[PDB]
Amino acid sequence: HMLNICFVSTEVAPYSKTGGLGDVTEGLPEELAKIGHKVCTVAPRFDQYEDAWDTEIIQPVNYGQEKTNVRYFHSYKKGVDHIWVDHHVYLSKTPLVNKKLYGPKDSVDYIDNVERFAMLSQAALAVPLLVPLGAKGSQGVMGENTIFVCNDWHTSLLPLYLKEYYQSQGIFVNAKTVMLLHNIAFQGRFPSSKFDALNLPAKYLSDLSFNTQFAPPPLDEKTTEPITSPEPMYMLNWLKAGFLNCDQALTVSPNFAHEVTSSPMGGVELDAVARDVGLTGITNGTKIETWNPQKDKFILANYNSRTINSGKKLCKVALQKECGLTVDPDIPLFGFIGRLENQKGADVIIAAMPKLKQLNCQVVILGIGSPKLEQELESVADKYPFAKGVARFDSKLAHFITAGADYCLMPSRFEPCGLNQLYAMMYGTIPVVAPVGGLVDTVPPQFGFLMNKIPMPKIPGVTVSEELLQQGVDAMIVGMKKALQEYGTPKFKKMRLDCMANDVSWKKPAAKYVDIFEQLVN
Ligand SMILES: C[C@H]1O[C@H](O[C@H]2[C@H](O)[C@@H](O)[C@@H](O[C@H]3[C@H](O)[C@@H](O)[C@H](O)O[C@@H]3CO)O[C@@H]2CO)[C@H](O)[C@@H](O)[C@@H]1N[C@H]1C=C(CO)[C@@H](O)[C@H](O)[C@H]1O
Ligand SMILES: Nc1ncnc2c1ncn2[C@@H]1O[C@H](COP(=O)(O)OP(=O)(O)O)[C@@H](O)[C@H]1O
Repeated sequence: HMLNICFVSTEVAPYSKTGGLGDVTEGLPEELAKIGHKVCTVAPRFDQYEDAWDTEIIQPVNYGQEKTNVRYFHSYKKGVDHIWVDHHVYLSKTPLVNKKLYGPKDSVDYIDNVERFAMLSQAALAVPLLVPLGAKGSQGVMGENTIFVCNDWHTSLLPLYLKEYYQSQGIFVNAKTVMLLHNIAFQGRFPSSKFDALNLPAKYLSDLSFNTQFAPPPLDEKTTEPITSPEPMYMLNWLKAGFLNCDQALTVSPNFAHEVTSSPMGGVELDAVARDVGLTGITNGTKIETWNPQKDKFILANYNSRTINSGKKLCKVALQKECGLTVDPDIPLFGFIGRLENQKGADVIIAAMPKLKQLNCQVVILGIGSPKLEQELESVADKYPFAKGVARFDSKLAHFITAGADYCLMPSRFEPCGLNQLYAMMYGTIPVVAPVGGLVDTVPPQFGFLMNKIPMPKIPGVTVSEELLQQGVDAMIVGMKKALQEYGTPKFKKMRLDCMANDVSWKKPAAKYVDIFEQLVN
């Protein structure tokens, strides 16, 4: 019958979000509540969310070696309890709303992320014991028969604290932990000198231990250059410890799970740990409410599969005009939306421009990240009239692109699942994607086209060489040409309808989570 599920993360859309993590922790818990399970999320109170009330509960926790208290705020929406951990170090980092969750600059992290996120894991464990759930806390607390779902490296110490602080005294004796991995590139690698700040005994030292040549940039809150080394140096790795201490490790697509366990490249050095522990993938779904052509509240014309020829053409012409491009619904249009970071291959699209004019297509690119990627992005229209770059976070334009574009272009170098392609398919927009991770799972040949592989930099941190960049360009264009060969044909029309008929909701994947959860507690 009824499961008790407590999701712990740094992000819960629409309150806090830097990407897909927030969308999953919004959508999956809502679907689980819909099925009838008791579900809550726990995350930091980064802003004074209007629908959240102070519960008046205070809980002592450690902020590094300092003893401190958190307060818990509580909101309730669509059958899900959202618990927010309140502390000066979460709220007062910036007056700006839903910005700078992980650091002040783009790639730069707060020095004190160790203390901040260790404190989150400690604070979350008390929630099932203390916070009354339901509409206005009428349902009482979740209790000890709880499954903690730890999302990504930020919460990966929770299983250690569960054992050390609770189960060692006979509390939560039957509670379970699930490590839900969204992205293996970030693992909570910290210097070993930060061990004392965790307030854990030495019995967990071996699980935390790690050797590598690739450290993140040093904890000085400005330096952006990662520390590569000729020698392999000793450090801590939170995600490793999380894998070794959880009851089960999951991730966000079967093919990504395969990649992680199959090689040091795919698992970013945690492949053997993932193999040892076992790692299963479940492809993300998505919510339909905000993203569907029938009810979309931003685009110029709503449509469904029957009226796609009318409404989508109008959206296309609207996108074209909005971007300063020649208005003509017969020119195939490619749209990119994503972080301007190595993972997503925005640098490949920009570098591909000289070769792209030959294809007789339009390209629209929307993203934020590196100052000089953003500067390059905005300059693209000058040299290339068929293309347009916009360096902003802009939901309205994202909606215009998803509806108006013929193709959704994702030249990712790695992609645990991806969300753009799911949205795109619901709008009848055809994905053209890199053959990596969950893009392989979500875009079979009936729905879209695969590129050749976009090659990674020879080592992390190292800016990709002009050599490998150009291989990516060629690899992307192979995929685009495959797609353009069918553009405008009866097969094109059919592929759009097949995309729109493709069910990408949380219904099926949520059911798979429930099966895994039921096995853990029985
Ligand atoms: C979009 C992405 O958001 C989250 O990733 C965070 C990192 O967790 C956080 O540490 C920070 O990363 C910086 C890092 O700390 C720093 O040392 C390094 O030099 O620069 C990094 C900045 O790029 O910020 C990022 C971005 O906000 C989540 O942890 C990720 O899971 C999430 N992406 C995932 C999520 C999903 C949803 O399931 C997948 O669909 C998607 O394929 C995958 O990319
Ligand atoms: N500049 C932007 N403006 C608006 N939305 C964006 C922008 N960049 C990314 N997004 C949205 O953020 C989400 C990113 O999710 P996903 O595709 O899983 O990539 P990530 O790896 O960043 O999580 C998508 O839903 C995408 O539509």
